[PDB]
Amino acid sequence: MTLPAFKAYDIRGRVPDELNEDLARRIGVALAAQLDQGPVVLGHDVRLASPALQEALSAGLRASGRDVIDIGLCGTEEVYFQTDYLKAAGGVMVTASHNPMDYNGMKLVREQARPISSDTGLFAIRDTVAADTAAPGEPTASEQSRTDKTAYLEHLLSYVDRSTLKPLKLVVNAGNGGAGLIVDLLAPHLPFEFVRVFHEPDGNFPNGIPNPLLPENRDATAKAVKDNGADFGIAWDGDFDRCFFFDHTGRFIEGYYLVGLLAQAILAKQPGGKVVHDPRLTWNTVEQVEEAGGIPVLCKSGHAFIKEKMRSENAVYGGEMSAHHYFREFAYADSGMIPWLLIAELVSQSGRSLADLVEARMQKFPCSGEINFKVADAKASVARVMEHYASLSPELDYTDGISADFGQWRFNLRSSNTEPLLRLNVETRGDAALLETRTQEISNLLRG
Ligand SMILES: O=P(O)(O)O[C@H]1OC[C@@H](O)[C@H](O)[C@H]1O
Ligand SMILES: O=P(O)(O)O[C@H]1OC[C@@H](O)[C@H](O)[C@H]1O
Ligand SMILES: [Mg+2]
Repeated sequence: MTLPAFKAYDIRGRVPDELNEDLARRIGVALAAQLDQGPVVLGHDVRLASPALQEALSAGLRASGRDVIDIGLCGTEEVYFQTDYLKAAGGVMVTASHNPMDYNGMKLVREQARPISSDTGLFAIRDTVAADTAAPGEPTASEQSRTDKTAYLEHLLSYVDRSTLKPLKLVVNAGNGGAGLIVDLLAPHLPFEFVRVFHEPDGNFPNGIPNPLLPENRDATAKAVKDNGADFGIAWDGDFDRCFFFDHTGRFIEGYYLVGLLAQAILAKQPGGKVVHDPRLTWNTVEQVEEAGGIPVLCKSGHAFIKEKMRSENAVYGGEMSAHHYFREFAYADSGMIPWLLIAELVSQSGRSLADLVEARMQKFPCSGEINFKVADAKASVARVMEHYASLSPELDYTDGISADFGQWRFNLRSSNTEPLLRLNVETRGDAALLETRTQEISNLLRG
C-alpha cells in the first residue's frame, strides 16, 4: 500500500502512526527536491503537536540546503500570502483543522503559493518519502524568524475604504483557533465594536474542534449575535481559511449566497472582471455576477482547480459554496479575513443589513444545503438517480460529477475528493416545495 496520510489536496493523518516527526523531516527533504529555487515559508496552527512537526519539516528542508522562513503561529492564508509576497520557492502550513484531536497535517504550496496536490507533486513527495531510507543529514542552510504581519495586514485593509466604515457591532468566534489574533491586530484600524467569543487560541479546544457547521458550534455564534444585538457574526475554522456568516437575527447564511454577494463587492472595485464559481450551486452566482458586469466562469470544485482557473482567466475573485473565497491580488488564494471586511463595508456603505443583502436571493434560488451520502455502491446509486430522471431529458454537464438542469430545478451529484462519500446539492427557481420533493426523491433513490 501507500502512506495513507497523503490525500488528494494535502497531508492529513493521526499522530503518530500516520504522521510524526520522522515523516515530517522526510517530507521536508522530499519537498526540497520538488521546488524551484528559493527559501521555504513555514507556519503552523494552534494544535499542540504543530510546532514539533514544523521543526522537523525545517530540519529536513535545511539538511537539503533550503533556507527556511519561519512565520510562526499563523493562519493557512498567511503561509499562502507570505510565500507569494516574499517570492519564496514554496511553503508549508502545519494544520489539519477540522480533524479529531489526535490528527495533524500539512498543506503544501510552491512558487506564488500555487497548490501542490496529489497529481502536481504531492504523490511524488509521498513516493520519495516512502522509499527514503537515508540517514538524516545535518543542516546546511539557515532559518530566519519573520513574524512581521505588516504587509499582510496592509493587504487585508486595502479591501476597504476605512473612511466609509460604520461602527458596526460584530460577533467574532475563532472557536479557540487562530483567527482572533488577526482580528485583534486589525481592530485598532477599524471602527467596529467586537464581541469576542471563544477567542483565545487553545489547542486543547475546550469548546470543541472549530467547525462552525456543526449545529452546536453554529448556535454559539447565533446566540452571541442575538444576545448582543450585533449587526452580524463571523466564525472561522481553526486555520481560519474558511469564514461563516450570521445575520442580525442569528441565522446562518448558506455559503452559496456569499459567492454572489462577494463577487458584487469585488466587481465594484475591479469592474468587468471574471469570477470563478463551482458547479454545485450556480444560478444565483451567474445572475449576480452578470448583473454587476462581471463574467462568470464555471470550474470544478476544489481549491486547486479554482486557483488554476482563476490564474488562466485573470479572474478577480473565486467563490465556492463550501466557505472558500479567493482573491486575485491575494496570491489567487483563499482568505477567511478578506470576506468579512468586504461584508462589513457593504453593510456600512449600503445601510442595508446582511439579512437584507441576501434575503431576496435566498427566496429566488433556494437550495438544499449540501447533503452527504455514504452508500454501499456509489456508482449504482448515481445510475439509479439518472435512470429515474431520464424521461424528463435534463441538460447534463460533467464538469464535476453530474449536473442536471431540468428548467425550474437542477442538481449536482458528485464524489468527494477528500472522503469516500457522495455529495448532493439541489436548487430551484423560487420554489421551496419543488426543492423539498426533489431533494427527498433523490435522497430515497441514493439510499435504495
Ligand atoms: O480542515 P480544514 O483544512 O480546515 O478544511 C478542509 O477540510 C474540511 C473541508 O470542509 C474544508 O473545505 C477543507 O478546506
Ligand atoms: O470533499 P470535497 O467536496 O471534494 O472538497 C471539499 O474540500 C475542499 C474545498 O475546496 C471543496 O469546495 C470542498 O467541497
Ligand atoms: Mg481550514
